[PDB]
Amino acid sequence: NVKKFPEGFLWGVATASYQIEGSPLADGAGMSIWHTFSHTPGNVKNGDTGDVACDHYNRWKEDIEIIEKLGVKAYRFSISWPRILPEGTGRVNQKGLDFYNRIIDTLLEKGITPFVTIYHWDLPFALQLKGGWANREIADWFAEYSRVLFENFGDRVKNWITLNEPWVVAIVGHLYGVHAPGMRDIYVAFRAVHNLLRAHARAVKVFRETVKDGKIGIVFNNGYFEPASEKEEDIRAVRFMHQFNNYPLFLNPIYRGDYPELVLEFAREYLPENYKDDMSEIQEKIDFVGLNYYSGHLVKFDPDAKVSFVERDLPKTAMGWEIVPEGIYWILKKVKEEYNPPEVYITENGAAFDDVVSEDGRVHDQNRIDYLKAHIGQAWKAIQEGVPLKGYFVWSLLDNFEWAEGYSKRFGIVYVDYSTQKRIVKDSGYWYSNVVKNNGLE
Ligand SMILES: CCCCCCCC/N=C1\OC[C@@H]2[C@H](O)[C@H](O)[C@@H](O)[C@H](O)N12
Repeated sequence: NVKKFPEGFLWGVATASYQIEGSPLADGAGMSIWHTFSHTPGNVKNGDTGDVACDHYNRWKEDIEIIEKLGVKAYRFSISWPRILPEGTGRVNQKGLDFYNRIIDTLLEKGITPFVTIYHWDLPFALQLKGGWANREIADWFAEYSRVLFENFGDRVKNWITLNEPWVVAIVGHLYGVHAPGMRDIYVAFRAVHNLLRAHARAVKVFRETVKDGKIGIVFNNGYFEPASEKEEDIRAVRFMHQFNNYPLFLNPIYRGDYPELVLEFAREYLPENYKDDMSEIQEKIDFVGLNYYSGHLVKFDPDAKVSFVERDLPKTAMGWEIVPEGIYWILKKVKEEYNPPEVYITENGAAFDDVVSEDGRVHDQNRIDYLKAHIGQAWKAIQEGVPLKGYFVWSLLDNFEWAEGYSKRFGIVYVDYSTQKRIVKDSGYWYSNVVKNNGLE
């Protein structure tokens, strides 16, 4: 039962700016597309917005004290593009820079390693008005935004992530229309995919110029897809879902100079005519791949769709996502086998459960603990088999605004009572503190 990780393995927790900060317009900040999206009726459960969230914009110091109290060694957090550049490019908001400098300086005082996600979905509204990720010019808008971050924070932050989950940004935001900017156009969605890559690569190239002794990567969402049967088309359906939904959509471009074969077969018509002229730039060398993982999915070829998900009789979280720990093992083995990145991090893994504050005033969330434990164990197996996993980040430090689900879905290892903004460390929080102390499971 004992599973000790490698010396130096990095144990962390993650958040994203829009999800926890509140005060979205504080101190001259521009609107983001999530401000405008969640202020549109019908877009978010219960009409929830990130106006307040966890009030981290004012409670940042105390939230960091929670990380330090738990002994957690890394903090993955994102930067709000419009707090720094209210108009997307040009004028810099010094008070925005100031908010993150304090967080950065405090983290380092306490021996916590900052991982900064440059973009975790809160694009400036002003850039959305000029087409956002649909606009080829965003590769350069993003370059200028990245440079400003590297210049200001790069002396102290040495670990960077360009994009959180570009598949989600492109597809859930511009095809399914479930996330900002709330569009449903497949031609726009594959131009977003392509522009995300070009942006990512430009930022990495500016990074080599502006930051010394630092490492930069990119973070992908990933599902463990399994075939509903051993029928040939079901096995093919799984290949497509892995190539499309998982890291290959972007790493094939990055490591190989082109999109995956089944994605070209499906979507060549939706990509720009001469997209391949952009591939040699997109192959800008990266230092690590961040994989987020939450769930397993059974998949089948379905002519009325051409792939459908098929619900399994398996344990689920409060999202209805199936809990399939071996998935994080499969995806870790797979990424090495296919692309052999020199370094990998689990940049998100976690679970939403219907947490209860007990009469004792504690939050006993053994179910979240069970979820995290099973996944960490499977992660450990992947290391024993040669995967260079360098760290593990729990999603999330705090219960927060879960995008289109609003506040009703709680991912925290720390409970937030939104009537008072009071934090209560959950049992999972204490458990995770011990994992870090023991560098593993005992
Ligand atoms: C049933 C099919 C849908 C499966 C959805 C898979 C889970 C989605 N993943 C996440 O679940 C929670 C977490 C956060 O929303 C975070 O900001 C994102 O970076 C990341 O996407 N997060």
